[PDB]
Amino acid sequence: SRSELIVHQRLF
Repeated sequence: SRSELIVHQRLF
């Protein structure tokens, strides 16, 4: 869940 945000937040 919201794993797409943490993904972008971790990358960016």
